[PDB]
This record gives sequence, C-alpha cells and structure tokens, in this order.
Amino acid sequence: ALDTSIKVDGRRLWDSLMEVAKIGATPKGGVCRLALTDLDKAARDLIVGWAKAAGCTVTVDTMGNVFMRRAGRVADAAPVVTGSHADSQPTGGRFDGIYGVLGGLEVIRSLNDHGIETEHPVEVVIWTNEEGSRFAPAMVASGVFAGVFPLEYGLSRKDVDGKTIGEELARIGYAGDAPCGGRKLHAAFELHIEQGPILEAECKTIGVVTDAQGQRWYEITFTGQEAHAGPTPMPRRRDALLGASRVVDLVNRIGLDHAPYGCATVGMMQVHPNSRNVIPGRVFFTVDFRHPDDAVLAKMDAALRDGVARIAADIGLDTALEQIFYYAPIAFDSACVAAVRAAADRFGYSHRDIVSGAGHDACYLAQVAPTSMVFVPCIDGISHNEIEDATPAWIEAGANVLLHAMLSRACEPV
Amino acid sequence: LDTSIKVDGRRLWDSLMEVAKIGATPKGGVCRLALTDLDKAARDLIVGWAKAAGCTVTVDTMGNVFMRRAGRVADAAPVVTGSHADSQPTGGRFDGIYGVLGGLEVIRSLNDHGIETEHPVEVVIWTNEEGSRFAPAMVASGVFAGVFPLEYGLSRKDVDGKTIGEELARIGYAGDAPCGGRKLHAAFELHIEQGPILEAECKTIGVVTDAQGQRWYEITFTGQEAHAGPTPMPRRRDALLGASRVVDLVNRIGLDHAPYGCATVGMMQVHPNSRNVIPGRVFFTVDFRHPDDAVLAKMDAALRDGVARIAADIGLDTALEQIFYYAPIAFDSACVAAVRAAADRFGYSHRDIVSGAGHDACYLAQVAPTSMVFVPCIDGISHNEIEDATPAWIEAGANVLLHAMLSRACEPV
Ligand SMILES: [Zn+2]
Ligand SMILES: [Zn+2]
Ligand SMILES: [Zn+2]
Ligand SMILES: [Zn+2]
Repeated sequence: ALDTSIKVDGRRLWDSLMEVAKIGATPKGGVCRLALTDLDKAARDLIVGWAKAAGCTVTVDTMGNVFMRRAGRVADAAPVVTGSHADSQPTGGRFDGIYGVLGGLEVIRSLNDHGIETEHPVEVVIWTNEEGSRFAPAMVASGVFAGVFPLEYGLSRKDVDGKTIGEELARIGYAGDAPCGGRKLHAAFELHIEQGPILEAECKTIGVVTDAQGQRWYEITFTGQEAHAGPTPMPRRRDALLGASRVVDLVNRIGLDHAPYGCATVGMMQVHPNSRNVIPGRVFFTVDFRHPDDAVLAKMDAALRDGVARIAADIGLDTALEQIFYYAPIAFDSACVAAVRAAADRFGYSHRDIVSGAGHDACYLAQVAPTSMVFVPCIDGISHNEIEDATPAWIEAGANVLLHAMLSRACEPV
Repeated sequence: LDTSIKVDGRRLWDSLMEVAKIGATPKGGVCRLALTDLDKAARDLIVGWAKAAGCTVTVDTMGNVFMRRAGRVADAAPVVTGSHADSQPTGGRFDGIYGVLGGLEVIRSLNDHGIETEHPVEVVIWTNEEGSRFAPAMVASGVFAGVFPLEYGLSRKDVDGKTIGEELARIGYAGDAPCGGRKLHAAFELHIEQGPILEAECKTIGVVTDAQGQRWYEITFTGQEAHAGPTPMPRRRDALLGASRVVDLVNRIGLDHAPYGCATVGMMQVHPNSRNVIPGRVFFTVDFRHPDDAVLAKMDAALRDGVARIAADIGLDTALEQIFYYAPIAFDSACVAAVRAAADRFGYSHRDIVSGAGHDACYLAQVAPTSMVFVPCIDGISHNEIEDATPAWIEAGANVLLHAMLSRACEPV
C-alpha cells in the first residue's frame, strides 16, 4: 500500500508542459489558445502524435473530443479514462486543463516504462471547448458525451463572429467520425490545478476532490435608446450602459450576500454603439453565478432576475435575459475519492478534502461513470491569468496520485 | 421684409436625401465615420457639386475643404459657413450634413438670383467633427482656430491605431493649404438643434447665442484578471466593478447639476472580456457638459474624487486623462442680431437658445465674429438613426442662413 516504485517521470511531464506552453505563448508568459483556433489544432496534433508514439490508438468523436487509448488485457473491457482540456482563456495559464491532459499522457508513458499490463484499457481524453469562452457555455462537449446536451446543440454554439463549433471542428480537421458518448466507462479521474488558494495556503500537496460546486450562467441584453450625450435631457434618457453597470454592481452584491461560498461575476460586456458622445442604446453582458448548495444558487438566480427587472423598469430598458447554462453541485464517486486519497497516502503526500470551485469535464462524466478528481495547488491560487503557476513538486505529485488511482481501478478484474 | 431672395427648398432637401445614401443604414440613418472611404465619397460628391456651381476648392493640412464663391473684392476676407459631413456610427441624416448642404444651397441661390457679394463666400467641410472615430471632437476647426497644434490634430488615433494624418493621405485629403491663418470676416453655422426645445415650443428658428462647455475624459482601471469561480470574492480586484461604479457616479454627477448638467459614459472596452474571467482592465470615457464653467469645474472635481475613492476601495490602478475641454462661449452679438433679423425678415417664429452640442463654430468664434442658426428636430433626437427634420424646417433655416450671410458679405470692404 506504500510501494512507490511505480511512479511518474516528473521531468518528462514538466518538459511536456513547457513544450505545449509554447503553443499560443503570450509575452506575459501565459497561453492564449482559444478552442478550435489553429493554435488549439496544433496542441491537439502534437499530443495525438505523442500518444501514438506511446502505443495509443486514437479516435475523434463528433464533438472533436480526442480519445487516446492504451489497450488492456481484456479487449472489450470498459476503459478507465482520464483527461482534461487543451484550450485556454485569452488570459490563460500554462497549467489549467493542459496539466490533466499531459498528466494522462505521462501515466501512459509510465505504464509503458514499467511494463504494466492493465485489465481495463486506459484512455486519455482531450475534451473540446471546455472553457466556454469563445463559444459558450463551458463543458459542452463532455456534456454531449454524458447525455446532458444533444449533439446538435453542441455543434451550433457560436463565437462572437457567428462561427459555430461544428464549422470550426471541420476547419481544423477534428470533425470526428465516432459517436459522441454511448460507451460505458469503468471509471474516470481528472487531474487539475486547484485554481484557488486553499491547498497552497494550508501546505497541502494533494486535494482529494469530493464535490464540485454548481453554476448558473446568463446572457442579458438591455435595449434603451441611443441619443446625443449632450442635449438629451438627463431625466428622459434610456441609457443601457447605466442599466448594465447597475447590474454589475448588483451581481457583486449578490455574490457577497451569499458569503462565504457564493461566487458572482460579470466578465463579458459589449456596448453599442460604443461611441463616447452617444448614450449607449444596447448593452450585452454575461452573469456567472456559483455556489456549492443548489438552493442557495437558486436564491441567487431569483435575486438576479428580480433586481434586473427593477433596474430596467426604473430606467425604461427592454430586457432579454437567458440562463444559458446550469448544473447542480455534484458529489464525486466515493470509491474514486477513496482511491485518490489512498494514492496520496501511498506516497506520503499531505492532503485534504476539497470542493472544486471551477467546472470540469469530470463534472459531466460523474453523471455517467464513477468519477472523481485530483487537485494540486497553484501559486497564490490564481488562474485565468497568464501568471498562473505551479511548482515541479506539485506537478509530479498530482501525476503520481493520478497514476495510482487509475491503476487501482484499471487493474480490477473484469 | 423683402423675401424675394430665398432658397430652393426642394433642391436642398433632395441634396440631403442624395447624400444620405452614402453610408445609409437599414434603420434609415447614416454610418459614415470620418476619413473612411464613405466619408471620402461624400466629400468627393459635395466638392463636385461645388465646382459645378462655380466654386474654387482648396483643402488644408487637416483635410478641411474650402469651397469658395468669389466676391467683388478679390482679396477681401470671406464670410464662411459650413459644418461636417462625417457622422456617428448611429448617425442621422441631418447632423452636420445639413449645414454643409445648406451652405451649398446658399451658393446656388446666390447664383440663381445673380447676386454679387462684396466679400467672397465660402462653404467649409470640417474634418472629423464628431470625435468618435478619432477623439476628441472638433479638432480640425480647433487647429484652424489656433487652439491645437497641427501635429496634435494629425496624430489623433482610432481604435486600430490609425492616425488622422495617415487617413487624410489615404483618402486624398491631405491638402496643401495651411490650416488656419486666413482672416475670416464672419462665420455662421446652420445645424439641427439636437434637442427638443424648438419643436416643443413651436419655434421655427433657434437664434443661437451661446454654446455650453464640455470636458471629456479617458479612464483606464487596472485590476487583476482571475478566475470567476474560485477567486475568493473579498480579494478580487475587478476593473469592471470599478468602471460600472463610475458609470453610476457620472450619471449622479450629471443629475446633481440639474436641469442643465449633462453626463455620459458612452464608450467602454473590457479586457479580456471573457465571461468566466474577472475583468483585469477596463477603458471607458466620460462626457461632461454644462453652460456654466464653474459648475462644469465642480463636475470635474467630483469625478476625480469619486474615481479615486472607487479605485481605492477595490484596489485598482487609475489612468485618468482629461482629453478635451473648452469653456462655454458666447457668440458674436452682431452675428446673433443678423440671424435674428433674418428670421424676422421671413416672419419665422424664433427664440434665443444655447447649443447643447459642440460645433466647429464654437472654435471659429475664437478667431472671427461667429454665430449659429438652429432648426428643430423631431422629438429632439440626434445621434440616433431616426434623427429627422421637416422640409419646412430645413428650408427655413437655410433662408435665415442665406440672409445672415448676405447681410455680412455685402458690407463694403
Ligand atoms: Zn480547466
Ligand atoms: Zn479555465
Ligand atoms: Zn454636428
Ligand atoms: Zn454629432
């Protein structure tokens, strides 16, 4: 239970992270590699090539998810899968998502290095457009896989220029032939940086992820009337940016009113016509709500809808409000969680139970297969900023835990 | 009260409908930003009309276009009129272009009636008056009037980094004439009111006596982009939260100086503008106006104090620049009286009025006797594609412009 002779090559994994970090590297040392751009294509191509060199067979499904499979002893056994996303935010870091993909690749290579045959096949997956930034919402491709969304929904999500996921998959050559979903998975694990400050602040090397908080995302367009910034008398103006700005403040208030765990953000805003001497006549913006308790998240939802109506009524704005994304907080599989904890104890790593504050493809996999996650810390807990960072020690430790948690389940007899 | 010398209202209205085709939008407005190919097309068309009406044409270093109808005295200083042909992105069919085409109609009407003036008469197109694509407004007439150095006018940049100077060269309006320097005998600008007063009070003509002051600002808040989820709420430095609080503050400052205070945030750029990233940088603009310079200065102080307080509470870095300021200005009393007498000549109803917008005439007033003629606009709406005016209003303002110009252009040298 403490045999540590089977372990990852930490430098090989770290160097693979530094190598993929070049694809979309930014001057501040981060990654700008939006989903289904040519840069996303190059990271996929590169990793697929590495996986094939490590003896994997590769398939690509209709949402562009990439499955890199290492055969097991039992040909038709359900796989133990791991993986994450290769796409990033525009202000993305070198570790969000890509660590889980490359950690999976390192598990494959380490099984080869040690000559280990597993009972179940093992797979590493790249999930498409996990961030939900260029096309919204997040996690749609694993949502299709898990049966939450129909394929036609995933393919029709659009970017700000009207390009669909389906068009861009075809453009970069990842409009795959395999069905999206359907296959039974034996178990799933995703390795990820925490994206918050807890593990680092508490000197814990491993986060044993037990739950993932829920989220609700919205799109709101206020319509008022564009008019002259000068001789339009102040009381009769219908300023859509005044309305949107008041909702930005309301959204923050709603976050703070559900402390300590409420999260609330307006991250995206488009003003029309955006001319300095024209009262804005139309403003589009997003709302991001999260809480670990479904009832509290629903309370935040009701408070937003009520407050938005009040703000629009006071100014005289028309409101188009859509909740474009919702999933309830989810508990990960107890046996998977135990396997992650057991793997941390095997190596003597410090650990604590933790709730994921971000969404991950694993949150949707948990609906169809026994799933949990492995966290490592990140420096100052920052993510979605180009200074996102992790130490070599953390990177290696998380991959050792992933390796043994996966081994534990993939060696169960069929 | 002799009204035999009057404009051709149909010819002027038709000219407005023709130019409105250049940049026409689905909503029935005009999207013809300064120094685009569409701005070039409107300039080219109007210049060709002016030359066919017997004008000689010059272009100065800021791209201002001077279409000149000679007078009896070859070297007398001109009586000038004119406005801008560029529009807002949500522009109407009358803002600016009416004063240009009204000037052209004056020239054609002088030709129709065989009138020789003592002073030459000129119609002018002033470059980039709106200050939307390149900011601030009125920079080309400001250069002309000696308010801004030429190199400042030429170096104003759009959101893609293109300068006025390079776009002038690109559309062929980097002219050879010096910008400013010529003495002007008098100047008049015809313009729609852009507010509701003249229509609401059933007055055909606004005798513009003053133009209110303005201060424009650019502000960038810098915080820290971070995850919209697991970044703990109390430690966030959200630049859009800060900017949004300033939008509300700006509105409050405007309302604190009712009824004449004007305050607007019209432009904002969020970075990185991703829905699950706390905004780390936000650029936005502030537009302040008031007819009283001391009140406008109070608005400035309240903005600077409030911005600093908002930034200090969140933990944001602030770059704040006032990029534009001119004090309220009173137009020339004799020009104002000429406009009033022209209204009375035709029996038009009128009232004195203060311009709520800026116009090139505001800067011309610093170097020559200047005033303005207003006509109403429907529902007082401007900078919206539904901006509208009746044919009666358009014709009446041009008749007043014609005789106010004639009154000054026929003064012996
Ligand atoms: Zn991620
Ligand atoms: Zn992310
Ligand atoms: Zn104008
Ligand atoms: Zn205007």
